[PDB]
Amino acid sequence: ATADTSPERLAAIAKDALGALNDVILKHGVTYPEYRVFKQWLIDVGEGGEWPLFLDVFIEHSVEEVLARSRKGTMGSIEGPYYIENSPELPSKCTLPMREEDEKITPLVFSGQVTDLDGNGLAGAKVELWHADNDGYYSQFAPHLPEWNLRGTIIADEEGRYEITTIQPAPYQIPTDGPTGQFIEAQNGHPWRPAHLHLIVSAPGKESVTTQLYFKGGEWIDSDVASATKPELILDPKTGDDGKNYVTYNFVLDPA
Amino acid sequence: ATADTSPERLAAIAKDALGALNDVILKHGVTYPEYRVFKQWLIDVGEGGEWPLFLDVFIEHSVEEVLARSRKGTMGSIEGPYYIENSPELPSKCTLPMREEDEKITPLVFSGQVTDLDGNGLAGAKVELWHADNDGYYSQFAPHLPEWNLRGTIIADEEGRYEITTIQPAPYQIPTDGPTGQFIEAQNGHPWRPAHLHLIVSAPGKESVTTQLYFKGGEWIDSDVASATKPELILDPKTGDDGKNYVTYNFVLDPA
Ligand SMILES: Oc1cc(Cl)cc(Cl)c1O
Ligand SMILES: Oc1cc(Cl)cc(Cl)c1O
Ligand SMILES: [Fe+3]
Ligand SMILES: [Fe+3]
Repeated sequence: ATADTSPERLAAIAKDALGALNDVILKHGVTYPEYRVFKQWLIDVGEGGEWPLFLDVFIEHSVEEVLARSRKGTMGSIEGPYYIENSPELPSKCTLPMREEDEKITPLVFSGQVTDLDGNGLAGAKVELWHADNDGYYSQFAPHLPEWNLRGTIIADEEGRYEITTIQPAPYQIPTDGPTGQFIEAQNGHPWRPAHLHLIVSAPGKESVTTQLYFKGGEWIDSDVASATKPELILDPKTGDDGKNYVTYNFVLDPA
Repeated sequence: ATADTSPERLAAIAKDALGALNDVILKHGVTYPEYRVFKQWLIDVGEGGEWPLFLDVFIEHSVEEVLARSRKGTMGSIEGPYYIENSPELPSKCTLPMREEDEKITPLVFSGQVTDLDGNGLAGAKVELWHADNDGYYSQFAPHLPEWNLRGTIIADEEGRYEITTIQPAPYQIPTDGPTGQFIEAQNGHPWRPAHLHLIVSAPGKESVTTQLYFKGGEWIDSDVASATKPELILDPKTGDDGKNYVTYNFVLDPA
């Protein structure tokens, strides 16, 4: 990873950030024992490979909020830590890869259209979808799972539309024993994210959008540990006589 | 390391700290490329074992500043990362362990008295002294050095006094290639600490003081990268006809 940042912009960000943290120590009268625990915890975060987790939970929302200002299309949200590039391509009307066991969960049929800002549809738009299974696991972050379970890149047809059948994910819990979980537990917090689909939607000549979609009335919807939920991102699926849940949701992309 | 912190105090510190960092992202419009570099850097800090270095340089000063409020004795300063407990004991009038090569550097003769707050001297006071050599290396953090080079615990006599001969340390440079050095270099900073003695002074029934002492007119005295220098901590050694530098400095300890 690289960025264009000048020495002066970095100096300014650094002075503010560090000044901020020093101000917090002075405000709260942080003690030497607390400092020692803070130091060992930072070390444990790295040793337990949780920098992506901790930052995406506690920081990324502010980075998306910055990005949000320059966008007029559908609301974005954080990528989070579990995105994998180049998920296998599926047809405009498809079902995500899933195990037999996934197949016993009430189906979720997700329809809509990728369009531009004036409302014109888009040929060759791709919807990358990833989410957790009913157990709350992601493929490639759970050895039992086929590597593309509930992962795909859907090719939207000439008109910019898709019909993706999947399952509704379960809410996600940050493992309690890790440093991030330990951090949460020490302040009497909830290590939970509401159930969510992750999507990256792209089209030729267009600025891709990373977003998440949530489920009306679902638990933790009002207390996401990642501060990543937005009202505009909440789905209200309706159930069909096949007992399947149906939702339609359209994506609106900005120009590149 | 453990601390007594309640879930509510931790919650409050966390909300402030995180809120602070999020506020900085929003202020400066931190970008996704910058976030990715920030994430890989945090990972590199841990992989390069620099959490003690980075925190002691950029944070510890605020923790000592908090501690300073409750103390009426000599000014403290940060411990920094290179303290080692149980350095071998030496007599009230002693010379620190050093190599032949150290012995060609103009001697520093450091005298004074450990006393209480009303000015009474103290039997069985210990002055733990550690510092870098003329090359800027610490023993136990440099494989070529004898493990207690320029390290000792001096036993102050019945009256609370010592006469420690050593050398003046060189200024210390944070290695430029590490993540901390890289951080400094990216903002056009100086990776330098002024030359300094580290001392932990203790006495029976007394609250120990961690401090540092610096050298008047020495370089980086006005721009310590650790923000750890104080006016009260600056020595003005006088040179003797043996061409040795002499300084006297007294420690005043609080009750435990
Ligand atoms: O699946 C996730 C897991 C974590 Cl820890 C954080 C976010 Cl934002 C996720 O989307
Ligand atoms: O010897 C030192 C080295 C670093 Cl990096 C920081 C401090 Cl505060 C020191 O005293
Ligand atoms: Fe997720
Ligand atoms: Fe030092």
